[PDB]
Amino acid sequence: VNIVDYSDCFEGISGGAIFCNTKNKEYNIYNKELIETRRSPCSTFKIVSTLIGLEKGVINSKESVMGYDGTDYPNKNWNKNLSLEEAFKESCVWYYKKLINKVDAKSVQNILDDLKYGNCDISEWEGDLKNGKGHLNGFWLESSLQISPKEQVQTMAKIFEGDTNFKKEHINILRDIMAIDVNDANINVYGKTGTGFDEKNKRVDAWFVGMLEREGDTYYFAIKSDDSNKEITGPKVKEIAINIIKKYYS
Repeated sequence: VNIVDYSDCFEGISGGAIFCNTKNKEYNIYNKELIETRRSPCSTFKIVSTLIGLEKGVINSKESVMGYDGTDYPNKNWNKNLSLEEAFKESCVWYYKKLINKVDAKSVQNILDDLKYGNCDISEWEGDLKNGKGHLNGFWLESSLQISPKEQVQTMAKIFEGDTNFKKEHINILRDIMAIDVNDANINVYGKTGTGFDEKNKRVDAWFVGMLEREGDTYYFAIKSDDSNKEITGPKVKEIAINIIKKYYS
């Protein structure tokens, strides 16, 4: 466990990072207090909800659709019968809400328990209704479910090292749709952004969680900001993540 200083890559934004290589057991932690603090996963939960949907047969491949019903949304790309791959990359809330509402709560509880997914608290199934957004809400979006960046990395490692009961076929679908282009062919990077605002504490929950493959070595990582500046989003934290990978993990 090495405490490290990635602050140069954060360009003044408050946050932390954790990278874990489970082969040579090298934990690199920037801002240990924050890395151990549970927060809403926001859309990083789509990593797990995709696997839940595949395991339960709600979806079956990266092409699978969820029966778009014509509802009007301000994001162009939500207004179509999008595939799993596109809904994951667009972070399309209606697709994933419809997916998860086909699954019984006990099945989800037991999967989260098996994964040790933070507090595993799905008690507020419908989510943070006081924000007025109605059905565009759920337990994973600034609501009851909370997970620390360290626990995110431990969950990622368990899934992608093959240490869960999820089918290998389903793990590979997730790897496919998580792959990101970083303009460096010598590393493979996979991940998912998440964006929320913690109204109680007036801080963002801005996430990028995933893994890095570089010549035999694999690092599982979680980058997280808790800045008070509302402009700090998941996509901004992903930029920070990519700069850390290029500086320190090349």
